[PDB]
Parts: sequence; C-alpha cells; structure tokens
Amino acid sequence: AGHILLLEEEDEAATVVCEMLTAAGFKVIWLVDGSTALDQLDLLQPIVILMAWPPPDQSCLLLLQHLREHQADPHPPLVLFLGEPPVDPLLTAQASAILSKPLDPQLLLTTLQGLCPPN
Repeated sequence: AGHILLLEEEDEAATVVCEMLTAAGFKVIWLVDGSTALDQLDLLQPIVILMAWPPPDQSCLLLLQHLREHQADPHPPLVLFLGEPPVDPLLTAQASAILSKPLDPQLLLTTLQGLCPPN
C-alpha cells in the first residue's frame, strides 16, 4: 500500500495521469492548490509527491516552501516533476526524479518501491 499526492490543473490532464497510476493499483489525489495538499498531506502523510511543472503551474511553489520549512524529517518522501525539468538547481537538487518520457509507468513504480519500508 502507498499514498501518492499529485498537484495538477485541468480535469482532462489529471484524469490521464490518474488513469495510469490508478491502473497501477496506486491511489492518487488530484489537488488544484498546494494549500489543499498541506491540509491533507499532513493527515495522509504520503511517501511520494508529484507536482506539475508546466507554465499553468504555480501552486506547487507553495508545497516547495513547506518542504523547505521542514525539509529535514525522518522517512524522506519523494518529489517528482512532471513535464519539463526545472531551470533552477534548487528544485532539481530537491527533485527525486524528473518525469517526461519514461518507459512504461513501471519506472515510476520502481521509484516508489525503492523506498523498501520495513514493518
């Protein structure tokens, strides 16, 4: 099991992404605002967080601020950028994996499994 957080705008675009992950058996939440994610993120506390980087994006910036405030914390999540890669090196450094044209959604699953959580 594992909760995945996704920030994106446009029901059509979000539906596509959700369809791929949903098919993978993973649950993804579609949020149109970073503040909304913080409200739930704290409650669900996901191990992976994906955020759109395209121009129509901007709410993801608020989420990044949160990470900066509590960047240091056991069980370090995972940040993935959808679309094109960030120009600033600060986001790239904090980026867990850049997505764009990955072979099958299986690569994404590999990143999630790469956590190896023992319980």
